[PDB]
Amino acid sequence: VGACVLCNSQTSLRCGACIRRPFLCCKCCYDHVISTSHKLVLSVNPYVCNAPGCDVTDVTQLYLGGMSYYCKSHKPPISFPLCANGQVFGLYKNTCVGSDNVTDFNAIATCDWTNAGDYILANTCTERLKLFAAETLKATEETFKLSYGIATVREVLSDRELHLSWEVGKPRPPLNRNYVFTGYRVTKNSKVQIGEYTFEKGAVVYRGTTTYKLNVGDYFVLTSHTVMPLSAPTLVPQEHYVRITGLYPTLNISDEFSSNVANYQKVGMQKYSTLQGPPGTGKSHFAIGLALYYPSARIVYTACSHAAVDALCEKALKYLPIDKCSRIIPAVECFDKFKVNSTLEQYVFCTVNALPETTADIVVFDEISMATNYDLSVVNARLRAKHYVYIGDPAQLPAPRTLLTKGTLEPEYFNSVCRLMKTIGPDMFLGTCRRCPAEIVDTVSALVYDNKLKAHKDKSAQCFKMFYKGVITHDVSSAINRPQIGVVREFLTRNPAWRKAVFISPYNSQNAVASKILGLPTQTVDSSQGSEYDYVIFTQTTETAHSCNVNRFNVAITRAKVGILCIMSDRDLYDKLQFTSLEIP
Ligand SMILES: CC(=O)N1CCC[C@](O)(C(=O)O)C1
Ligand SMILES: [Zn+2]
Ligand SMILES: [Zn+2]
Ligand SMILES: [Zn+2]
Repeated sequence: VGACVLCNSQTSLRCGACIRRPFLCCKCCYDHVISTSHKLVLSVNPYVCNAPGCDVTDVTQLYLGGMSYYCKSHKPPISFPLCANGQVFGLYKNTCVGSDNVTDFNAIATCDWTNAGDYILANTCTERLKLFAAETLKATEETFKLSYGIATVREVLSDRELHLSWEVGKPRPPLNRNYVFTGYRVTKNSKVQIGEYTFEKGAVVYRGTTTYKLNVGDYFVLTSHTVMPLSAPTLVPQEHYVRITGLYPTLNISDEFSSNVANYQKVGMQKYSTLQGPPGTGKSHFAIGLALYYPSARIVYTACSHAAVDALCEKALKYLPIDKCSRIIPAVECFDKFKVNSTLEQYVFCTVNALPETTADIVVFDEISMATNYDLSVVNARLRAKHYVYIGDPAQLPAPRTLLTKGTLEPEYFNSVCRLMKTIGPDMFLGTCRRCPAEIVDTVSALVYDNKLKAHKDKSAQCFKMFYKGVITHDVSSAINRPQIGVVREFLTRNPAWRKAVFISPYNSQNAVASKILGLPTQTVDSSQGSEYDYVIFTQTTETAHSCNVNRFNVAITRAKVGILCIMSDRDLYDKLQFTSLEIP
């Protein structure tokens, strides 16, 4: 028994073809089964024919005869059909309201999540369907990981290098950081974990969580977890107040945080607030400063990634009493300078998926572009707070969508929070970039921030752009542009100071080739998000939707503190770069 995800109507029916098995009311369960291929219906029991060796599960072909269920062929003389009168049969038959359209729930229940349209709907549908879609997608995501073949260590060529043998008649996952494996040792009568791992083409390179002397017969699977059901909404109901509520501002504040005093008062004057923090505008400075402005306030700092939480811990270590901070870790190497797993500490730093059930004066949820509606609901379900602050930049990168192939996902569709920030705008905006030379601020201000991002620094005069298509080669799941690496190699012979540069590209294989030929440290745009370097060399590599995604480009070129060389493929973004042009040698 439970609640009808379309009506709320109390019901004893869940669709058994739906991977989540959502409770549906007589009217909603019926309208669902007759308009789609879903025909298995679950109650206190499953509406299946209880006859001996009969394979009827379709609820439109089944009858209640006695207190058992039968098809047409096996039914007793006295029966009624399970599924007639525009309704399906269970408990609470007389309480049931229905819907004028069931169209959105059917599409959510039946899509394979390969089309952008599927994510657009999951983000514009009613709130209760946002949860259903968030669960349904995540389960589809964790199941798709099972479809991948096991990889087995056939030979240990060296340290940090292997020869893999792959399961037959199953696809092989891409070998990039977005696919984290889990090793396993071959025991008497089972298997035991041996750290998480990643792989990249050579034989294969492997960068594992822990070090070992792993040997033949050891194997690797992408560990998938149980997806729990969602109760709480993605955003609580908004409330605007006329005074600061439940929070007592400080009388003395330092000139370090004085620029955020207006913004921190806004935080106290509404239930939830969005802060768009572009690159190097001071998001974590803002987050920690909130603690100093409201000194007695209990604050849970949360983000999706360990990295994101740890960076909040680093900043907190510089400004807040260590004895008042705690890092929550579930029983990967993260921050270890606070007492571990102390829920009742004033300042609690913890990933979304590890949150305890607790209350707080303020909740800060950082790197919000990376959040899914699933994460949004979980936080609302674990944390009951006087105030909620969402910090991020919908102009930066989202959580990768492993199933998406048709269409681009626009930032207004990354999650409920990014949708608000792109439709009504963000409550607060950090308008001054401290990190990047002016040529780079001017470029991304126009490109994705509506000319509202201002440069601290001056022109560096060390921002260059070269238009060079070169030659694109493809391997199993990535792109390589060797002539673009060549152009960079020639550039470093004539400009050897740039040998301190980080190499960035949109492709892990480009990076692996660039690492051999150049010896620069390498990052995917996607791994570079939240890091800064004095000097950045960027090869676009292709003109795909992937290498031209304006959020990706935004992150690529805002990594640079001093200078950047951009070797471009796309005539569009090249022409948008407010950088010095260089001829091809
Ligand atoms: C769609 C696409 O081409 N991608 C996103 C996933 C990683 C990637 O395959 C790579 O790093 O090679 C690039
Ligand atoms: Zn269904
Ligand atoms: Zn219903
Ligand atoms: Zn039967």
